[PDB]
Amino acid sequence: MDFSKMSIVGRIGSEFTEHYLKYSIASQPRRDGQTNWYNITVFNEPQINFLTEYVRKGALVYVEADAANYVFGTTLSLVQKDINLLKNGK
Amino acid sequence: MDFSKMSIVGRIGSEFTEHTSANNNRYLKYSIASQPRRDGQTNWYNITVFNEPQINFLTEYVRKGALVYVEADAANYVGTTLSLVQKDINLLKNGK
Amino acid sequence: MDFSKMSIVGRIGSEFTEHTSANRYLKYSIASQPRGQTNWYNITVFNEPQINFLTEYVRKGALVYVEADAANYVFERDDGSKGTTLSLVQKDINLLKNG
Amino acid sequence: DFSKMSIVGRIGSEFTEHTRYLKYSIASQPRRDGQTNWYNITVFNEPQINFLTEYVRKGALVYVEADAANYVFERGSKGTTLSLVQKDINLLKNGK
Repeated sequence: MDFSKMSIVGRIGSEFTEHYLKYSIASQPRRDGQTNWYNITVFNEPQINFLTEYVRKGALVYVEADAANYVFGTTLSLVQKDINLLKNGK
Repeated sequence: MDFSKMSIVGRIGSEFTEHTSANNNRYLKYSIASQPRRDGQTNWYNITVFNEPQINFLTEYVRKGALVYVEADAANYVGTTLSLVQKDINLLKNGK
Repeated sequence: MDFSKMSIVGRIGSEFTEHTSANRYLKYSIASQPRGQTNWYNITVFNEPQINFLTEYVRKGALVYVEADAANYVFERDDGSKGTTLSLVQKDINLLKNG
Repeated sequence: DFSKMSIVGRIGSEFTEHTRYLKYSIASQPRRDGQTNWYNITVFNEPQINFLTEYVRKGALVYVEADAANYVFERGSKGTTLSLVQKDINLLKNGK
């Protein structure tokens, strides 16, 4: 039973662009350290509607995503499976 | 506050390659092949091991093709490069 | 978003006892020994495809890797004491080595 | 063999010190419709004991990974107490 789950806490540093939904998360563990940028893909429609209707840009979220890494150069896929809105972005 | 951790289950599809940093800090590097679905994509992840007790456990006891459970802190350095610093490992089934 | 997930690696130290819920489910125990102390966990399997895989292919003493959703509910003993019963509903399993 | 557990929930108690280790409870409720699961966490690691007493307050949403142990005790008859030795914690949102 292979898997690759990713748990991310950070701020949504982009708008929700429709294509399924796509957005970026800025994760900065150390106040002085680096800021990690992850591209999130959302296929589940109930979560797509929750993002566009309730979540604003800059919101602090906790996202669980299935991770996929295609090698050809590597392409990292992060399909969101669940999200919890910690603090919205006003 | 913020964090980005990843939990991986899969088979080690490479050898344990020893390296050294410009700060003379030794670390290990290996790859994990994870395929969740038979009709799906096979995911390859590059793991970096800094913890010295885990470096010794991998080279002496773990062999190629071993089914492992690896938990690592993920970092995405800028194209982008995904870093996975192993923080804990559990050997499910070793390799023949 | 709250959860309580459990990952167990051990040997099945019991048979697969089939029950009914009112849907069906089986029950078995896993003997996990790290380093020493031996931990005894009671697993519950509701997923029908995994129920068939356990009863038909897995034998007692098999080394398995089980992921289960952990649940905890409190019961009241008659002598005023207060105990906790741990539930582990199996969600996925990988057979490492059979018995 | 191993048995680890990952919990995300809110600390529903104070940090009670014993001997040396720390003790607190986590209320995990996956659904408002459903039940609230309660887990007792034991903290042995010194750097994590200090992080709990210095930064974390009651009601904080945390993500805790702990090594699980199932202790059986005779009483009367028998009972079971689940031990969760905290190995790592990530604070999602602190309490007030």
